[PDB]
Amino acid sequence: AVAVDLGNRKLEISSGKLARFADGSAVVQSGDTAVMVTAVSKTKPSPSQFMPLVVDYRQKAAAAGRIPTNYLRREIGTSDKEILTSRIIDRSIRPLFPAGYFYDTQVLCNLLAVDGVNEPDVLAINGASVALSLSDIPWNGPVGAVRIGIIDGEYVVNPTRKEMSSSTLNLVVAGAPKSQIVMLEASAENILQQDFCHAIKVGVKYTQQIIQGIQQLVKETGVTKRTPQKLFTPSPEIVKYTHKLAMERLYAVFTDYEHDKVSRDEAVNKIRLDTEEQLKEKFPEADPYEIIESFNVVAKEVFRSIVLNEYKRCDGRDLTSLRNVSCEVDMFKTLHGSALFQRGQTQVLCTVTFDSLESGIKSDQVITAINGIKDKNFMLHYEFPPYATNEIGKVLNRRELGHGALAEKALYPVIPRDFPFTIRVTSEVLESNGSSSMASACGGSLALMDSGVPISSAVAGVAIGLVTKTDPEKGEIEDYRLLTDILGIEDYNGDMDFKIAGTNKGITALQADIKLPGIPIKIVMEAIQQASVAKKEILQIMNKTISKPRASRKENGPVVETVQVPLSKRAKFVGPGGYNLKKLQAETGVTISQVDEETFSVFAPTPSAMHEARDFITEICK
Amino acid sequence: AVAVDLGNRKLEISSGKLARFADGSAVVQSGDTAVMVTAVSKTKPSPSQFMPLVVDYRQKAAAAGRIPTNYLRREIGTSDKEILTSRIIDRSIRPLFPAGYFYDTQVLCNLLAVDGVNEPDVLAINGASVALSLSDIPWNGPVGAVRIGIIDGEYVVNPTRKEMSSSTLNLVVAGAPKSQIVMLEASAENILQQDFCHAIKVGVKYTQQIIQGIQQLVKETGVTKRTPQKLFTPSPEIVKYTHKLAMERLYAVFTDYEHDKVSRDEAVNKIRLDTEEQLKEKFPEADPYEIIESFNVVAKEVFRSIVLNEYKRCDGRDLTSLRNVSCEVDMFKTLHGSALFQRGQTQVLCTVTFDSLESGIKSDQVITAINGIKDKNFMLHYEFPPYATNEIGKVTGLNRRELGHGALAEKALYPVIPRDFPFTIRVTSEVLESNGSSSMASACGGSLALMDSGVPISSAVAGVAIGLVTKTDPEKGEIEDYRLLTDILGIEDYNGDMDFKIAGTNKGITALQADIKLPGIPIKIVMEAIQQASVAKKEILQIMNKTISKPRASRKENGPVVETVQVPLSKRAKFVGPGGYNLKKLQAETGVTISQVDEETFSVFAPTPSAMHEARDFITEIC
Amino acid sequence: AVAVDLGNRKLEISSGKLARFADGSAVVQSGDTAVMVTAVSKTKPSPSQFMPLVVDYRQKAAAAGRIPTNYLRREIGTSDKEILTSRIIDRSIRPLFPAGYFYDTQVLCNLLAVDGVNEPDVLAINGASVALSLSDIPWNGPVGAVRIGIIDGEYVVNPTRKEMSSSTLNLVVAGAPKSQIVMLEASAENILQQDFCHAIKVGVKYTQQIIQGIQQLVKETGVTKRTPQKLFTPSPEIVKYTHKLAMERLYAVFTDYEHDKVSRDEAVNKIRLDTEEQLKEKFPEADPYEIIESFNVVAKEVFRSIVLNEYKRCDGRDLTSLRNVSCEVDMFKTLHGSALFQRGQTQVLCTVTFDSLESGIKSDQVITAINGIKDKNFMLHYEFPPYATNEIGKVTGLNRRELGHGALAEKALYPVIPRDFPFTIRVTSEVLESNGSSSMASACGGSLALMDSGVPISSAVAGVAIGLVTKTDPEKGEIEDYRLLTDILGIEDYNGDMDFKIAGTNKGITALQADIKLPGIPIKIVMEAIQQASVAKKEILQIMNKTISKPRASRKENGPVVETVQVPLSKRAKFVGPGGYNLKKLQAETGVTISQVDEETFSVFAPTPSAMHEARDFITEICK
Repeated sequence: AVAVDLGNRKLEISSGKLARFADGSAVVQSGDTAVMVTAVSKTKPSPSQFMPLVVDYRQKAAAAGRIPTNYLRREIGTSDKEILTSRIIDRSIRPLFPAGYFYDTQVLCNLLAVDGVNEPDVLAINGASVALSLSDIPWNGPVGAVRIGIIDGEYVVNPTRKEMSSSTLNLVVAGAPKSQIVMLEASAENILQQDFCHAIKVGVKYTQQIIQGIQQLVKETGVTKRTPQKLFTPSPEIVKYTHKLAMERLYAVFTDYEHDKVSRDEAVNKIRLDTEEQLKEKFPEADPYEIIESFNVVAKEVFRSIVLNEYKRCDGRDLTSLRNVSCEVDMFKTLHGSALFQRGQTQVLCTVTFDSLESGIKSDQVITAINGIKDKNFMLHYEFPPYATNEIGKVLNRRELGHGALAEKALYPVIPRDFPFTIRVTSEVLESNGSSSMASACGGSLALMDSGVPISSAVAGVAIGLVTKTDPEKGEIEDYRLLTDILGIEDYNGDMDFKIAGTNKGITALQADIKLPGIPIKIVMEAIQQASVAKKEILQIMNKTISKPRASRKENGPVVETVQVPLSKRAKFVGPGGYNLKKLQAETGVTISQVDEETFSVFAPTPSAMHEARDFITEICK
Repeated sequence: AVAVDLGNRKLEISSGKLARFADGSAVVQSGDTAVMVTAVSKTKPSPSQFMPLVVDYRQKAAAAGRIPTNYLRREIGTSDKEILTSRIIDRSIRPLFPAGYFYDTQVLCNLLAVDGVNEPDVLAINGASVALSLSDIPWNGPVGAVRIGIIDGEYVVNPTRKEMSSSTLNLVVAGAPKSQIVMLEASAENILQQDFCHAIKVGVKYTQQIIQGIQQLVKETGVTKRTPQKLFTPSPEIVKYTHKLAMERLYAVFTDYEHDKVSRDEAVNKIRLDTEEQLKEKFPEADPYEIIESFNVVAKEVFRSIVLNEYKRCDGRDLTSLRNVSCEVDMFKTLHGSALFQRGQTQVLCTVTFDSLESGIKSDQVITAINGIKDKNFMLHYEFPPYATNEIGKVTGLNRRELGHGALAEKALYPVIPRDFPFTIRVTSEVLESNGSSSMASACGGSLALMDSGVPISSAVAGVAIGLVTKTDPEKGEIEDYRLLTDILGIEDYNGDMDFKIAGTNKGITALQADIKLPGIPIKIVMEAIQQASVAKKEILQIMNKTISKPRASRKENGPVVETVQVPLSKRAKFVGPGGYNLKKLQAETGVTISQVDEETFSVFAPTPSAMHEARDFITEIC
Repeated sequence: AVAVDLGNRKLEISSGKLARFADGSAVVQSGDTAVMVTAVSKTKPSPSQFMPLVVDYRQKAAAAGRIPTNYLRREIGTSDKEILTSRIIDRSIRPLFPAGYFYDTQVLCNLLAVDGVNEPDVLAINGASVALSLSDIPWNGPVGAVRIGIIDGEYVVNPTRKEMSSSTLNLVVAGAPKSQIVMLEASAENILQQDFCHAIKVGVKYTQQIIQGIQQLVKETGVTKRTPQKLFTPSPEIVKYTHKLAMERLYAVFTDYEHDKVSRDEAVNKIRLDTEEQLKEKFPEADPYEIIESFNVVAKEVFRSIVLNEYKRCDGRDLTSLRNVSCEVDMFKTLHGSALFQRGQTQVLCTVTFDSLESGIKSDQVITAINGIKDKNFMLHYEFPPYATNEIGKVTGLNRRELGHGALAEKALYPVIPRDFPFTIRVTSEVLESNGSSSMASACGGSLALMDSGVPISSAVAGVAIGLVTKTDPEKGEIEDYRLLTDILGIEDYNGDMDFKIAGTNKGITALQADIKLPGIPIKIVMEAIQQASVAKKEILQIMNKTISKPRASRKENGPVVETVQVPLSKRAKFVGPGGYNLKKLQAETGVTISQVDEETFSVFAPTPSAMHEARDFITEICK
């Protein structure tokens, strides 16, 4: 039992009492909120040729504490808050696993109690670190996680629910030993870059105190890490031979600036086919997967050496240049708003649909409390069809759900208040070669302006890559390069996917997907600054297509007006138990609600829809 | 780009702007409705050893694009309209794929915009043809698809949404080059055969103009086709050896008229097992699947040669002869209506249940509008349990075949359903055993159970399936001669060329679903199939009328009742309860349904008079 | 069409008309309720090296046939009643399958008609018996299933729905020939042990009449059984060789009394790894699984021979001794009630949370509320997370075992739940560690949490699992001698013959579920299993009573509050909003549940006093 003090909060960490059969277990308590996290890792190697790691964060109360149970009454599935928290925990712990740890691993978070004051999502990240630290699963140093908010200009560590609602910043920082950063996830109300950068430095300082406390608990209880059967990494002898065979051919492919996505991959695949054939001959007894991974290591090394040595990217761009950006609005007449955003070979179609206010709340209390009503009546739906990458796939996706929330909070600060309709932005990825999620914010802002929503300002996002050269002995970063508007290959062979969105005068969202086991804080600051100048250029291009919201909504847009029905005719109009109202609203598409005993409010998505419902009302009234 | 004129309708086809990463892509626009269709096919052969093609039609908003539904995809799943459209698109494009194309193919439909006037489902079929034509996926000639309706006695191509509501016919025709019909799917309000035949002729002519427009776009684009890694067809020399080995054994089995479904299947399996081993020794290098498929080619060829040369089926009857038909009603006392229909070795148990009119609502706006409210408060649920074929399979969820077969039988029985019936009519058809057209048997059995239940339907409805066996030379590819078979068995559909299901009353046609496996068939074959099915439908209706010819004068005594109760407004607070909790509690415990009509009156629906009996007790026991 | 007379009830069994393609099919009718059951078994051995038997029970309607269920999504298989009924049928027929019958088998039940008077679930078990009897699927003897209830002190066979609503006992007995018992499932209203045991005796007598009727139809029809192409029992010569190689090593492991669950398994697995790499060399031609099952046969025999000959268990306990029991209460301040029950290495955390009476139990769609309501506003949820066994599992997806265990523990605690409680009582049982009867630990832990919440229950409920190890000659098949084990471990259940989970108060029996793995056990063994469990239950209740003996005088101060607030009729339009939008919004941002009582007042349920603080300032703000 080790206590950690963070300014004015307490973090009680304990182990050895509950769930003693799991490989690792821990209980993290702040105030009256307790979360127990367990870690289980199979001893046998996994058949899958990667690191199978799943994180499941389960809650029992929907609206924190207030709803008693969602699991007892509704087994229908996992909300988006549970999925998002699982992704944040997964991002914080995955980089610290050793390379080649091909073993099935599950991290489960069980919310023992919640007081409705201290949020359990932050304690769940720390619980995963403590459970993995005390376990025998091979894992690197402990990770501390805090949430930084800004209330009345002051930075608050782990703000309560009451303060979180009044905060202009919602930033979560996961830090490694030596003040490294392994996870960043923020949503801000268009705050300045200077305020945003200060909060990151404050957060990393607080996570070091948690790491010191966890290391103390690891010292008290004897922790002996297991020895895995074998770590699945290609042998240096095989990797060296692959470098001799295919360095020149791979170098020529990556120095050929005429390649597109499909031709670059085909050229690399042709080298892979030839090299793997002679690799098996040289090593007849080698693992078949070891041949595949050895080529991927050599190809990644060759790709990264060009950026570091020559400052030239595989498509001929320099470190700061953007890809070609094309914008378009008013694609189809019947849509309330539309926009087609193109960035290199990434195409995104964004649509804006207006709906009734009542569409937010559905199906009694528990269902509408599992997924709470959005603060402003505005949600974003993200789709990643299989053909976006020329693929076959079945049509709950974790990546697509997470990207939708990332783009939704990027556009959230500029959405106006008290809009007379629900705003539903649908972002569809038609072609994928880069940051389609960031293109959803740019295209979503264009479609919002085209639909007539009076947003405060345009929102643009970009992804910043990173290529580093780490010393094999010290482990420190000798030198690094930051890339603007990375491709798919640069993200695949890079060290991070630093997606950040915002307006021209502020920052609205950030999601750093760091693949390295921690990066220095100054690299994060330079990534924010590099993306600041890249965002200005993108907003310059988008403003040429459209610079301000349209004066009025489209003529074929939704209408809302009241209809008066007498007391005598209400029985016939509503029908037996509201059957007539439910029948009319189901075929003509309108939504009718009673505001009082006399007047009803009718919402029709199109003027034609209201025309049908208007004659239907009058014929009953006569 | 390329525009095609269809009467007063204008069609636009374009490509090269959206989804450029897919193997094929196209945008088909009619009016303000735009649909984008993509085709993706893998280059590595799939281990499934068949055609893994899957079509997923998707709509972003229900109720003619008025109520968005894309966001609740997680909590809703796929609607029935989307599944039915996917089956129609699959039927139109599957027969044109080359034989042995065992590569994972998926076709996606993305409704870019819908204006609530032009239906996007027909444009989706056309988009699938253009996307495949422009792609490098090996696919035969383009397919045009139109919808034909009959409004005020005139034939309309691609009618608007408000035009099909007043239409007596809803027919979708997919055509291949040279006026060959690929897919047929219709649902008419008991229209004459001559009117039905004329609409098909008009539709095929309209699809030819679409094909001509698509071919122009293909030539302009400059499409080149990939060379597949391998086409998994058996070697001609392997089939020649297999034919010599099992020609006589298979001939004797198919000429034995004492066989049933099970005994015939195990008889050909005995020859297959013996031939399998001998083929392996002769051709050790041959693939394990190549040996299996070669026997299937020989068995299919021997099976068809008997029909073509001798005009006799495997079970001994002639081309126009039906199998034994037996009917029975009122087997169980407590069922509102019931019927047991037997045709050959196919047995279907049909049950009729009367529910409240409020059961058609799903209590929430979006989900209710996703599938809509039934037109006559009539629905049909079709169940195909695994024991119908002596098989083991999961029963969770609803597969696409069950959904499609339920809508087909529902469309067959829809025109005769009366209007303003005081209850929701639910028909459940369970295939107890399957050897033939169970979906058509659900139409016949459903009609019998509807009359037994006491619903005053206009006329009895019967449905039959028509097979087809054609001889085609590989040199050219046109049909030389053909045989049309009445009431085909499972082996005759499996080894046949089409599954021509059609139902109707004695003086009209109500539903049709042609499932053609050939790459198009002449229109004259379709006309003959409709005529041959009308004769068989008359024979089946003759047998059914002996069991029951008119609906019962009234519903069964144990049937549902509707009553109106009076509660004073002061009493309403404690009778209804806090938030209606008392009413909801009485609903689940007893089974009755109470709906407020006005301030004092409450309408009560009880499935049984006994269930009603314990409902007035609750009303009076208060105070 | 053989008819069987069971007192005043008539049972009609027919075959040969419907579903003739299936391997076996039968129709069982009682009154106006008819149930058709089919059985299909594949003739090709399954790749999975066990018996893949699945039973699916489907009802076309809910609320005893009043509400049609099909026409809806969520198929038909998944439902509270349907999953439990499938579990009852599965346990009635599973023990009678031959050993080594690794063939895919499915049993399906279709409710042809339901009259709302006779229960189709009992007919479904008999239908599964007839369908398997008439099929060519190798099955060992028909079984008969009856339901026994006590209505006015008299015992009623197959009670109607009206009689079950007034019955103090809900017992289902499945009997094999020669008066054996295959399945027991009871839900008693805290009845006396002598009355409970008499009902079992009466039930077994009635099942013998059904077996007599089924056997008449089998001979009349002329059933002939198939010959499976292979039975996967290990060869006698390999099993005897594994015995000579691992008997001494396994004997030392099971006589080592300092082993725990994990250490014992690793010690056994060490012997398995060393023995298997010697059996393969001795029999290079042996099937790979035949080696695996040969070691399992030897290990199971050695484990059972110790308790038979020495009366000593693997952990040093005697036959009637319990494991260590530890209990804690109110470990977390914010929970309405909590308890941490520990039994040996089995650890269960139980939580009690109150709910709004109305919105809690009533679902959104009144049609979708097929399991409409619990008689008392009380239900239990059982969770078996994968880390309870140090495993990785599907955290989602339907779990039949989890559903069955939740209803079993809920049945145990139901008779002591008070009536007309202001809130919906929801008990959560989470198995943090599992080494035995976590289901019965949920009964004891749930009892402690209920008293800690202030719920005035009548008495404390304790449960226990009784195992059994028998000696049976292979020449004939009778039981010579046997041992009954109190509070069995996981290994004792795995290598045992029966998992006799029974719960009750200190003066009665509330629930029972006998998981008999043998092809029937004598009525005598069941009698002493109940008596032995009575002694163990009293010992457990004394340990729990030390932690807490009576319910708290009041609920926790941070518990739910229900009180009304007056809303003027002139302000009703603005407060409720357009079509109840404002009430839905307020009830979603906060946990407060608002229900309109009359035209001027609204009843407000608040989960916490702070929740009503937020709600009160929200409504008063509207008043301006």
